[PDB]
Amino acid sequence: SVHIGAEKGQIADTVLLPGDPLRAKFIAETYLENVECYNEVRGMYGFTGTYKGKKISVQGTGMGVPSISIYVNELIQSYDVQNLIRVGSCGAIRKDVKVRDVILAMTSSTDSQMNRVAFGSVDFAPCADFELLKNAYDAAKDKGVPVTVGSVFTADQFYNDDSQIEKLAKYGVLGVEMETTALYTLAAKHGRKALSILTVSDHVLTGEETTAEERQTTFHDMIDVALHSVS
Amino acid sequence: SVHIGAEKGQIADTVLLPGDPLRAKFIAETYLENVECYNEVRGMYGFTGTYKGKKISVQGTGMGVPSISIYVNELIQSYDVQNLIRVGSCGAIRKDVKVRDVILAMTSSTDSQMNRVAFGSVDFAPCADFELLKNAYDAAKDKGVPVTVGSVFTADQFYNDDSQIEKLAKYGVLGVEMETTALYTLAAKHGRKALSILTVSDHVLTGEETTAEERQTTFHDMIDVALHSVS
Amino acid sequence: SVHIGAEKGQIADTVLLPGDPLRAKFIAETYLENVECYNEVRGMYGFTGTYKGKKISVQGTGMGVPSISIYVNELIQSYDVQNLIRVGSCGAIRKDVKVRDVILAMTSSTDSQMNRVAFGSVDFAPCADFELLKNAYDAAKDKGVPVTVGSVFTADQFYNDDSQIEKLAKYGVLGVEMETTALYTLAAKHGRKALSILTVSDHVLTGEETTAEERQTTFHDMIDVALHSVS
Amino acid sequence: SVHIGAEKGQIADTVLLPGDPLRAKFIAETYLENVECYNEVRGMYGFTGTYKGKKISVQGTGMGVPSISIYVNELIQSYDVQNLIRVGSCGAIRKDVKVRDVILAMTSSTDSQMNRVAFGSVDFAPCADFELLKNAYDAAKDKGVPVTVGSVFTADQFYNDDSQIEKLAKYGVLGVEMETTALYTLAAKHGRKALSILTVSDHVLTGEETTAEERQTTFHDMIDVALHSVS
Amino acid sequence: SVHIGAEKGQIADTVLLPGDPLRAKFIAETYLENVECYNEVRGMYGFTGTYKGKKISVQGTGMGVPSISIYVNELIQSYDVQNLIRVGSCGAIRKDVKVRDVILAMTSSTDSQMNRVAFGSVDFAPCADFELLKNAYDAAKDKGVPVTVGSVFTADQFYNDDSQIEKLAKYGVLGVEMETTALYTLAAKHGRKALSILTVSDHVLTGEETTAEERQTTFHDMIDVALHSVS
Amino acid sequence: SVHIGAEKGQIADTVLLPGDPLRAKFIAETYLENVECYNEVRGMYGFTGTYKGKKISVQGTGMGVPSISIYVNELIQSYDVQNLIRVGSCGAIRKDVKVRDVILAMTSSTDSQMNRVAFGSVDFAPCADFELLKNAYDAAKDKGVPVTVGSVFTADQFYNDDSQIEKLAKYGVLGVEMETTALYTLAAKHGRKALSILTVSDHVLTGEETTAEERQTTFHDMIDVALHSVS
Ligand code: HPA
Ligand code: HPA
Ligand code: HPA
Ligand code: HPA
Ligand code: HPA
Ligand code: HPA
Ligand SMILES: [Cl-]
Ligand SMILES: [Cl-]
Ligand SMILES: [Cl-]
Ligand SMILES: [Cl-]
Ligand SMILES: [Cl-]
Ligand SMILES: [Cl-]
Ligand SMILES: [Cl-]
Ligand SMILES: [Cl-]
Ligand SMILES: [Cl-]
Ligand SMILES: [Cl-]
Ligand SMILES: [Cl-]
Ligand SMILES: [Cl-]
Ligand SMILES: [Cl-]
Ligand SMILES: [Cl-]
Ligand SMILES: [Cl-]
Ligand SMILES: [Cl-]
Ligand SMILES: [Cl-]
Ligand SMILES: [Cl-]
Repeated sequence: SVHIGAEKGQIADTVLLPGDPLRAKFIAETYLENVECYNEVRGMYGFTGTYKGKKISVQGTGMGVPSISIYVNELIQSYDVQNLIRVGSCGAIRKDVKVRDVILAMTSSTDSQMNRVAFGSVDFAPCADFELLKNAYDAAKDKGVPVTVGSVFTADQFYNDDSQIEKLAKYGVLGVEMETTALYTLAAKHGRKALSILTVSDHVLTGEETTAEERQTTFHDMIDVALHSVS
Repeated sequence: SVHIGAEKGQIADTVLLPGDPLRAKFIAETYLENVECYNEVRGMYGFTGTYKGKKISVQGTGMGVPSISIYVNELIQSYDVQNLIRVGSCGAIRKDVKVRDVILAMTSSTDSQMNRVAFGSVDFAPCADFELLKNAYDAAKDKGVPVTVGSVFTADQFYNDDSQIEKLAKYGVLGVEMETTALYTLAAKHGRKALSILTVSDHVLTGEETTAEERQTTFHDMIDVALHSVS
Repeated sequence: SVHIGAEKGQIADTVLLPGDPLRAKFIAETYLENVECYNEVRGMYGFTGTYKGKKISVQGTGMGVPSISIYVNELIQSYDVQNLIRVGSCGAIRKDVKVRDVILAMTSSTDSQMNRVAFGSVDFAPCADFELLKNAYDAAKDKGVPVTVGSVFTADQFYNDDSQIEKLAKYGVLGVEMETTALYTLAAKHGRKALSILTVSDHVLTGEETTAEERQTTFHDMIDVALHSVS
Repeated sequence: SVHIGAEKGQIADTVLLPGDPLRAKFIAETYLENVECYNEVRGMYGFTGTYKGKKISVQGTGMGVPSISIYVNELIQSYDVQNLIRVGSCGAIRKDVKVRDVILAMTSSTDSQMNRVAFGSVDFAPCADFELLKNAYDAAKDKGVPVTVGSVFTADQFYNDDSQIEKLAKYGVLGVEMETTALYTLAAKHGRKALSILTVSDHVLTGEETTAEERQTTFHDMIDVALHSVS
Repeated sequence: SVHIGAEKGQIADTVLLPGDPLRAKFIAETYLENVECYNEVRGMYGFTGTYKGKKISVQGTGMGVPSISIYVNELIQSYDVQNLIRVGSCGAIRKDVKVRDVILAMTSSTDSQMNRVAFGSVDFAPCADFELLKNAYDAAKDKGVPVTVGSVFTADQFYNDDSQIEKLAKYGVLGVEMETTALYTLAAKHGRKALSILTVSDHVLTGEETTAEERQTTFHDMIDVALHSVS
Repeated sequence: SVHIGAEKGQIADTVLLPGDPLRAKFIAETYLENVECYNEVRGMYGFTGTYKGKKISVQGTGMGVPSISIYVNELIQSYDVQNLIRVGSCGAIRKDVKVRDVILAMTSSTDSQMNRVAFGSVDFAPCADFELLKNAYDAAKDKGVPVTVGSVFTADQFYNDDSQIEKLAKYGVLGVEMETTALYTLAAKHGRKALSILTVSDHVLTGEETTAEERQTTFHDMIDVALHSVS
């Protein structure tokens, strides 16, 4: 593919998708055995290794619909990837969304025009693969990892003067990130399975930051859920 | 409320929501003990009775976003209803959606303008209550009822010259109905729990009709899931 | 048709269209001779009888664009109906619209997406059949029934947090209902004649309700205009 | 006003509004007594004279929503004009619209964004003043002038590569012009009375032109209706 | 063409485009030798003469996207015009835009729907011909004419209750007029060269008017730039 | 700032903005003296060094409106950056755009919803800083670097099933990239100066690729123009 420098078979059937390529490196080195880096193009690293003797890949996506759309499209179309699991963070937009909660996104709202480009007057509601979601849910429940299932907002503007997150929160939306709508829409359009698993990095509306310790803990829980759901 | 002639306490915390008021009558009389009809306004019947000694109501909604929106808003705001379960049918738009499958909607797409009216440039993705969905899922799995979890399309025009169901099917959408987006959006906006459970009445694209026997069978499975999930 | 259980010839060339199927029953029994009920599907009753020896039908439509669209499409396409006259009520949105006024809608505005679905960037302005409107107008004038001719708003949300009726009233719009845009657009698309005749059930902005006596009186005037215009 | 060089009282309560300022001159000189030109700014002539001893003004508007909007706004706001009657032509878009027919517009569709600018998700349907329309209708009928009442399309692009007039014609729309939506919307927003009366200059879809004789004849009928309706 | 009464070769390769046809007359008579009026249709005058022995035409456009679109389309398609230079005025919307500044528009924003009609979900950004712009820029700089290069707003409503000029000014937009988007889009679509050169007639937000002397001076500078850039 | 790990004064007044952080490293090391890396967050490298004794920074932006928007907003708001020069590539969409041409973007079209989010019914046309553009233009002309000035398309979807680049090319648009609209809109909103300078990496419509040698050559020309314009 244009943006990924891998050879055939170098990428696994299951790919984890952090936004930050340095977090892709961290995940692969920390969690997987026998790791190879299959991509260095643009420094958007991708790695493959094994978890309990099963091949797992980890590919950074960058930030925003347009950047993840590139990687997801190439993974699916050039590398025949079957399962695509974003592992990332979001800003919580409700008080009931706790800093320790691991979020499994059933769907996502968005201000990206990517679906109105395709559908015009239709509001397309992207949808997580239920089999992936349920496995992740079971995995959290089994260990007692606090988990919340609901929807998120996929934003184009991290700094948005016209943000509607107040209203989104009142409609039940849990948090704001910049990737999910693209991942869920593209995977579904190609008959692949996708899921986004998210930690909470702060509460956007109260400005209240999560501590470095809290983040390390939730990150490990997210990765454990991602992996465990998958073996 | 304006459209429902009930007194306080006459409607249960849990309401099943068929589109057809005559199917509301059928459900209440067939499945519940000690049934009272609490509403006859516009002939949109609503009933309350018990299932295993727990109060359950059944309220017809009519067809279309605008009609269900009336009933859902009044149930929530005037009767403090907590759990709202549409039990209805849809036209399947994919071959892999089988006539015996009971559909649990995680979300719904729509050509209704109801959310663009509220959100403008935002695509709002409605979201089922996961607790209700998982209970329904468990209930089906427990008995071996075939069940499929994914998304549906909420249509304004049953006869639509500009239908995009071809494209919707390619994006993974399972079927087309006329209520879900409204139910999920309104329940969520008011902090209530909603779920839509759907049988398949035909395949819209092949014109192939489900038999009367097939429909009777799936209808009973839907109601059993609706109830069982709830006790 | 899918939603109407009639046989050919059972429905007249001229059909009155109340929203409430129980009001369809009331109209047919009260005004017409030799009445037969040709439809009981979903309890959305339809009747045919005679008025001065001329066949007239009366078909409930339900509430909302999507519900009337079903009945209108089936009446036109399966039953070759020629004249379609909604007889209903609306909430007045101006002080100069009096509680006794019978409204004849020349056109209707809407927040339904049904026409943007068909036309995209075009604002489609639906249009009453002038021959039907003028006959109704003449009929009112002949008896001294107060009558106002202008436009209405066809709303998707009876309970609308984002209502623009304040601004609509300033642009001259008389009142808000939930059917007209669909009736006028569908009839015109198929070369049939349509008209909506409306009473005033309240003033939405002042909350001021019309009395039961006032409503009985205006209802009879509406029906008299509907009929008289037609014989 | 900014664009009209008249003094107070120089413009009548009733103004005829041709698009072409040279046709304004023709109308005033040909039909009215004791004519004064009250405006020469931009050569968009405006005249006042009498018809049967009643003051009538005639003001050119130019072509397009934006140009008529200027003149209509200034006439209403600076000159307290009460009745505004466009007298113009249109391209017929249906075969049943005959070259001799004088069109009275009940409403107009448009691809101008002027109402979406004000109303967003609402389709605003402009509405002729029924009193003006009925007088014009009566006036034609009295003399046997062929007259058709229905809707027109207000176009921004005389040369439109993306024209939807085919579809508009199927929905019953009679013809295409470039002014009506603005006139009807602005007059209504300010509590004034407006009407558009139109001749047919050609059939857009067949390219078939009306003869110079046909045009002279229809023009005189239009003006006669405009005037007669008004005295 | 339909709206221009000229014969072939009567219009030059280069046409100046004032909005006001009386200003077209003024420009031609004041600046050019051996002038002929080639168009009197609708009193939208067009003239051709010579400037330093080179043929130059001057064509009024009227006000608004729809009116200039007519003239520009006919000039290009029927008269094979190569260079199209609007010479007009605008209302400044920023304090830093001085009354003596001559504006060269690189692009224009708009509330016209003309490009959404063609492109739907795409924001089309029109673009001046850089060769024309640079020549005009050089011409001003050579003589010391104060000149500002940036963008303008093409408005449909001179009187706009929903104006966003406050926000437009904060994004750097210099002023508001009613023609540029159309000129730049149409010229580009047909492979011709266009440029808009504008004087400042007032500051819209402070209501502060430019004096008649200031306007005479800037007008002459605009015309000098238009001409000089061209010889 | 959240995404950039620099201290105050570490970033220059002038920042070059390649999409690829590895190209930021290449540029800084190859062209500048006394280079320090001020940012390693997410591996989106930023460097500062000197060019002819003047401080210049080079900051990778990532791909897509949302990713560059992050970096541009933080550069402006936290580091008081004055001049922002994207140096990147695009896919040419016209035959007349040659592989050796260096493109200076006056404006950009887009399918991003970022401006409709802010402006609704307004098409916002972003605008390059003319002073930056003219300096870059002069710099190319001085050395004989082939240079083309016009507009580009800022795309959200590198792989777009609904691409309108065919039509965009006919309207004169030169090429497609994924950043410019954001850079130009954000810089302008904050009173900073921006310009995008682009090489051609291929012709999207013919699939014809530029050679590695051609790309090395054009890249050096782009950087030379970027720098020279600036000293
Ligand atoms: O406000 C934000 N916008 C987008 N993504 C985010 N992730 C955390 N906060 C945000
Ligand atoms: O085509 C349809 N449209 C809406 N609802 C439906 N339910 C079954 N078929 C349909
Ligand atoms: O507010 C309303 N909305 C829609 N229809 C109505 N009919 C009376 N009031 C209303
Ligand atoms: O095609 C046209 N467009 C707009 N107005 C018209 N008037 C006659 N023909 C037309
Ligand atoms: O406010 C205005 N709108 C449009 N054009 C203008 N030219 C000067 N002022 C204006
Ligand atoms: O097709 C493309 N899309 C976006 N950016 C690009 N840069 C080169 N080609 C492309
Ligand atoms: Cl494996
Ligand atoms: Cl992330
Ligand atoms: Cl946001
Ligand atoms: Cl109970
Ligand atoms: Cl149903
Ligand atoms: Cl549909
Ligand atoms: Cl009969
Ligand atoms: Cl009704
Ligand atoms: Cl409303
Ligand atoms: Cl008088
Ligand atoms: Cl006209
Ligand atoms: Cl058109
Ligand atoms: Cl010459
Ligand atoms: Cl002008
Ligand atoms: Cl404006
Ligand atoms: Cl320095
Ligand atoms: Cl790049
Ligand atoms: Cl594209």
